[PDB]
Amino acid sequence: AVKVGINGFGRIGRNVFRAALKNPDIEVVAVNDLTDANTLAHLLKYDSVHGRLDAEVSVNGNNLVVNGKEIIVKAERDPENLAWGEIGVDIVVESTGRFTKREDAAKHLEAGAKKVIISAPAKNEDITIVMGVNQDKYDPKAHHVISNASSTTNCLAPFAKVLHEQFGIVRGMMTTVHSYTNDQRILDLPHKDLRRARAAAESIIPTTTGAAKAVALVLPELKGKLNGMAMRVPTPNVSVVDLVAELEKEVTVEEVNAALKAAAEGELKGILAYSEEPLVSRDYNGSTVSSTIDALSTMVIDGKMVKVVSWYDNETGYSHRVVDLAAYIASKGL
Amino acid sequence: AVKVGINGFGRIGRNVFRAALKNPDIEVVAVNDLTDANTLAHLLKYDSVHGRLDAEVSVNGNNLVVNGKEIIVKAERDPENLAWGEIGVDIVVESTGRFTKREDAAKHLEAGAKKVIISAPAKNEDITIVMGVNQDKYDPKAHHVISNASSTTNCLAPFAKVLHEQFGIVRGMMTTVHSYTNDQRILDLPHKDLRRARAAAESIIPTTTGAAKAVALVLPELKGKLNGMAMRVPTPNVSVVDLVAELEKEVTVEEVNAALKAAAEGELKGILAYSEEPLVSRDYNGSTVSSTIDALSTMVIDGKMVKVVSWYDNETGYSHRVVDLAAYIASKGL
Amino acid sequence: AVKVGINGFGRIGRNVFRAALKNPDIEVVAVNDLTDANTLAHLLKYDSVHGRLDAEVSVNGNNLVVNGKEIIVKAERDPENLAWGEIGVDIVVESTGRFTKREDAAKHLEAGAKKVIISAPAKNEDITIVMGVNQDKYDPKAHHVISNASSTTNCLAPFAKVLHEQFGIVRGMMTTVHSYTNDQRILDLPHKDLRRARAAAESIIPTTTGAAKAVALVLPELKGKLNGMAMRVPTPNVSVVDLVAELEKEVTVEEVNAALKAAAEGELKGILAYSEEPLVSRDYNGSTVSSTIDALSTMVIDGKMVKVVSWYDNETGYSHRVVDLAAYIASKGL
Amino acid sequence: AVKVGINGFGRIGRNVFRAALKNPDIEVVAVNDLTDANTLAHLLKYDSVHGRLDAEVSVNGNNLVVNGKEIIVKAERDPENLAWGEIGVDIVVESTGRFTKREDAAKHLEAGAKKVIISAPAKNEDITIVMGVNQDKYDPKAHHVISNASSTTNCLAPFAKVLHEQFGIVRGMMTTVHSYTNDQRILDLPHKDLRRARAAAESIIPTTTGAAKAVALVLPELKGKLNGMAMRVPTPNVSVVDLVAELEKEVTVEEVNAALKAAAEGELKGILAYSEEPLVSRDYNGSTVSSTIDALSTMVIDGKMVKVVSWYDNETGYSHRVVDLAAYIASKGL
Ligand SMILES: NC(=O)c1ccc[n+]([C@@H]2O[C@H](COP(=O)([O-])OP(=O)(O)OC[C@H]3O[C@@H](n4cnc5c(N)ncnc54)[C@H](O)[C@@H]3O)[C@@H](O)[C@H]2O)c1
Ligand SMILES: NC(=O)c1ccc[n+]([C@@H]2O[C@H](COP(=O)([O-])OP(=O)(O)OC[C@H]3O[C@@H](n4cnc5c(N)ncnc54)[C@H](O)[C@@H]3O)[C@@H](O)[C@H]2O)c1
Ligand SMILES: NC(=O)c1ccc[n+]([C@@H]2O[C@H](COP(=O)([O-])OP(=O)(O)OC[C@H]3O[C@@H](n4cnc5c(N)ncnc54)[C@H](O)[C@@H]3O)[C@@H](O)[C@H]2O)c1
Ligand SMILES: NC(=O)c1ccc[n+]([C@@H]2O[C@H](COP(=O)([O-])OP(=O)(O)OC[C@H]3O[C@@H](n4cnc5c(N)ncnc54)[C@H](O)[C@@H]3O)[C@@H](O)[C@H]2O)c1
Repeated sequence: AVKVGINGFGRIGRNVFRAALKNPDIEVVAVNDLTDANTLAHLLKYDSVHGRLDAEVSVNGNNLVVNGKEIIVKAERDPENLAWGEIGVDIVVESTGRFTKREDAAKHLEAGAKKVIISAPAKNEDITIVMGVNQDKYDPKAHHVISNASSTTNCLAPFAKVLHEQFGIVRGMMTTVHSYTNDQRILDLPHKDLRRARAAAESIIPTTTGAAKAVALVLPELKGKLNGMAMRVPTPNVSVVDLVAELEKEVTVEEVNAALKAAAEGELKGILAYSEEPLVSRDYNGSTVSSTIDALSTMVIDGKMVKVVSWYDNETGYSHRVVDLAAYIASKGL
Repeated sequence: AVKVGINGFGRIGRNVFRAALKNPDIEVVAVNDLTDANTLAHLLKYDSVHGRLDAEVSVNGNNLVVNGKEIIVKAERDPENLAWGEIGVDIVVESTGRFTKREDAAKHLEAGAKKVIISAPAKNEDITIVMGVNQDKYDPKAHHVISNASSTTNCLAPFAKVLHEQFGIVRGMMTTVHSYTNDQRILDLPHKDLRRARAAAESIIPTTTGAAKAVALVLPELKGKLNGMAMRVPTPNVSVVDLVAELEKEVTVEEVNAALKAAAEGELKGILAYSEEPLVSRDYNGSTVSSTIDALSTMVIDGKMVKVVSWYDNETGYSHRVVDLAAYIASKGL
Repeated sequence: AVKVGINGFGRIGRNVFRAALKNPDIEVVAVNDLTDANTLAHLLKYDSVHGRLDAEVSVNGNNLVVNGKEIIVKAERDPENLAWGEIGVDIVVESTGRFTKREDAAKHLEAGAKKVIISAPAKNEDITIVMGVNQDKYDPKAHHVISNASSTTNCLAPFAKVLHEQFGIVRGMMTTVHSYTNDQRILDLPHKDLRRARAAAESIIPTTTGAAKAVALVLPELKGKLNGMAMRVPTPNVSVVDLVAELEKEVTVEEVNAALKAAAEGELKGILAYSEEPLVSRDYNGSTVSSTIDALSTMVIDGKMVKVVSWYDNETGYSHRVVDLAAYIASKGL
Repeated sequence: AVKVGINGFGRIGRNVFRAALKNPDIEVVAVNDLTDANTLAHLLKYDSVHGRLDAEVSVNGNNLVVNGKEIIVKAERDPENLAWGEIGVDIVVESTGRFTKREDAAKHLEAGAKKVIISAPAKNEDITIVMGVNQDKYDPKAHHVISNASSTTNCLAPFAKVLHEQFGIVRGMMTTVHSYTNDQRILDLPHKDLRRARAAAESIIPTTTGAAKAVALVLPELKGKLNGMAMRVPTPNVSVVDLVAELEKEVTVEEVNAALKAAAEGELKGILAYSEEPLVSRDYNGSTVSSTIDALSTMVIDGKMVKVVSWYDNETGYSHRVVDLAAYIASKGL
């Protein structure tokens, strides 16, 4: 139905493309990057993390062809030259990681697009949305540049919503043991973050994250109640959130998990998941939900301090949420 | 001075041997394992984690020779046949990981040894000691089988002591992002812990740990105040403790770090360290201290919740503490 | 059809089971290992290398239930106590790694089995077979303890066959950059092979291999003409054979690749495959063929020396060849 | 003595600096990259591969201060704006990776430099040199832009020299199982080489290499006789050359190894080394030689075909050869 365009056909760009294939309401008709159709086609066909694409892929002229459907391939470094309007693209997924500021993301709008979804925390966005938590705050009339937050926030926000509405959160701190990403470095190179400058596959790398505070963006009641950090480790994909929080009401482990399980089977079905299996990160590769509670890890002290651990395929979960948001926005009128 | 014997010449056994080379008060005269002198000599000479041994190594007869010093090599599976007494071994470092129960560890005593140091949490030990925290509780007259706890507890205990004596700990939870060890599995094999059964270098593996509760063994005041877990990740060595705790007194980040830094330069010098550099796990390989505070990671909410992150070379730090304990015990009289 | 038993439900054991699900001529009614049905069921369902098994898996008291069918679980360290005869098991896949010698493998026969397939190079086996190369040499009346060779031999033999019949091999040498396996070590531990004693996920590890020599067991004409080595590297699965050989007939790269391709689309279809894609090891995880030619790597000098590179999923290709062999052996009468 | 400048303070840049500290004939007075003195100082002090630099490192306003000496830090993306002449820099090590073509490298000369050492295979260089093989061909009056070849060529050339002079090489093919480098990608990203575009730490990655052909630049007699490929694997450093060659003279493994050993203890000492130890890649990290023969791997068939395996720390060996070359070039007059 709605024509979509992806700017930055990378880990998120391609994952989003695959998710879109499952939703007949959104049609990805064009992608943009900094290489040729040949290369983008080869990357989409063979993925080191998610395997071989289950569809026919070819190159026709200077474009891609997926299961007979033709996808326009652009290679414009400057978003202003994307002419999205010219080909009827209404929604643009900004996943280059270079245009998180509104002044840059808005270039897609000048190019003819109607809505822009920044696939990451943003700067001066009209609004930040986490599906299953605050999509209702989206306002078609004023929100044109939207942020889908980070995968980490998308994992924490949902169960943080549950703990707070069910038991009340006084304060809490989190740590996300996160798989390395392309923002890091192969072997000790310059980086604004002296931590991320170090060989990604050789160390446990502590780094700062705003995912905790960003939760306040979608859950205002929690402003100033959370903070945390990240630890990048030697895994190519799949991460996990570890939250330690002080609760108002007195509770037991069973209660906490019971609340989380009910929410996952209820109002958060498809967003929050609940597992009582003793699994590891590899088992969650391909997971489409935003957050799966590792129930066996639930822990409580004095009935006031709790530890909740949740899994998330940082590439997949988030990309599926991007498509949900794109469909949600389209259904609101363009 | 005191003759030492090492049972289980592995990651800890060999690391302990190297540490002993630096202390003229302890002399390691015999090691036992399940292989031949040739093999143990080759392992001691070339280490994948700590590099080539800086000393001359050879094999003479059925024994090892390190810088001209001869080390007896035994290959007795059953500790009772070690005849430590016959060669004058008074202290035995039990690092096979198979004899953590007192009934097994005591076999070294029947063999003629006077004291046994179990290099891990134990079962029914006469006492568990963490150097810099409770070595004063050691009683030469009644403590013959001693536990040096785990490397994780050795990392947490010291700064937990400081936070509690300085600000008072109501309760706290910790998570140790830990390098894989030989207790794990290369590729999905049977293991009592269905988590540790999974390919160690391919996933982030959540696992349970008693390091938090074990802190109570050396710091009785903290009984029932702590609990936590571990996450084994794809790194061959070096781990980090992440503690989230509720404090009694109201404090600031600067205060917390100031207290930790003073303790590291004071009463805990050589045990607790303090760093304000943005480093990663590889930078701590070879670290001899038990715990180095990553000050930049210190974080506080409402002046009541704090996050303290500390580094520890799980093999090296602990092994150096084993030698300290052996010397400490010897100085108490055998 | 013919009932099979798996002794050693490990990487090959469980992969052999997966393949058997697709082969109507064979049925797995029992497996034996050193643990409980709950551990094996958990391992069968969650695989760090091949993902979640696409089938119903549960535990029936003391047995496994896969897609309704009930699999009997044994835990006999001694093959002589398996009593295969009491459950009608005719063919036993010996994949423990401990019974590669006929004296030991033959115990399954004493236990009621009729044929034993050793999943690896063996000692004193009645015959060594490489599917697609010499299954014709199989003698139902004389061969009871059969070896399915190694996965490396299964990868090399098929195209070595093609090269020799088509151009004649004077002599050659190979190196297989092979993924690590459970025969190695996590962190420097005793091992008969001092190279394999070293941390598997940390180095490139040269180790000897008899795969090249073994080719002669299935292709007599190549006796004494081939030799090689292995290099274990930090990947969990998938390997590649690198053969450099002197040919009798003068050839060009195009002619060598054409012969390999024709053989793959002809007589060796399903056993040998041919690829002109610039792929990497991760791309062959799950591959069921025994050998896939990496055509872009084919090289020639003076029209006499050639380099042929072929990929292989050491777990899947081999495990499927084992099932193929079991079905073949059965079609000959037991 | 002669003042040197390093353009590109990366893996080779910083390793070249470490080696220069030990060479009295050369002094590094300035380095150029794309960041601030604080970033470079932090990278120089903490290395994920080679550990903490054993020296005093600090920042003096806008420059580096190593063991007292002050190093000027530049940040000019355009080599033409380096003004080496104004600071007396005579020799410049071009190790950015972006200026391997003479048209670009020659800019340093236009900037006041007298000689330029390109740390890699080059295009239109006045001459390519492999230390210990053909430095004699150097012409101070005609050669201004010199290439120090690749680390792979530096590893292969020295023993290829020995084999040819001693037995005569008819033809051969090599494969270098090489550690990943910064030229690769963290997670499937565009790259001219579709193989190198794939996650470096997740697969075995075949890639082309001109190292074998390049040998002819330093050993004319071997022109058109050698060829090969590379296989990038999941290790951060250290590589190994695997050469299979047809010899003119009939030989035994013992004679080949004896020749290699004699050459290592003779004319090629310090360049070529010989080892009879069963080591692994981690053992050669820090090795300063260009090539170390793994004698246990030497193999021969029909007394004519031989396989020689040699190790090399692609970062350290090469970087030291660069310093050696710089000192040599200087001893010839600038
Ligand atoms: N990787 C994760 O787990 C994850 C999860 C959620 C959100 N994100 C966010 O999504 C964004 C992209 O992340 P990624 O991991 O996919 O990165 P990536 O580096 O893998 O992909 C980025 C793609 O954008 C292209 N690109 C860069 N500049 C371009 C330009 N100017 N014009 C057009 N194309 C250009 C690159 O060629 C590349 O293919 C970031 O903002 C990041 O923080 C990442
Ligand atoms: N690895 C760490 O980071 C770490 C840190 C602190 C404490 N520990 C503890 O120390 C112990 C050993 O750990 P490791 O990592 O060195 O293990 P390891 O497996 O590397 O070494 C154990 C050694 O003991 C030998 N051994 C086993 N059974 C034997 C027997 N019956 N008799 C004689 N020798 C035998 C093995 O051959 C091996 O060399 C464990 O209890 C463990 O929990 C480990
Ligand atoms: N992994 C590969 O790439 C590969 C490929 C081809 C052939 N092989 C061969 O197959 C065999 C097994 O290899 P793997 O990788 O599956 O090993 P593995 O260690 O993963 O599996 C072996 C299984 O056998 C069990 N076992 C051990 N002793 C036992 C006993 N006495 N009785 C019953 N069960 C016992 C273990 O518990 C384990 O689950 C070896 O001979 C090996 O060389 C391995
Ligand atoms: N890494 C090895 O194993 C190895 C061995 C031998 C030769 N080499 C060669 O040496 C060169 C560099 O390799 P590396 O591994 O050190 O790479 P690297 O990426 O680690 O280092 C390159 C450095 O150059 C800097 N740089 C890039 N453009 C610049 C510019 N225009 N001006 C100034 N600085 C700039 C980067 O910031 C970086 O720090 C390559 O040509 C490579 O082929 C690498």
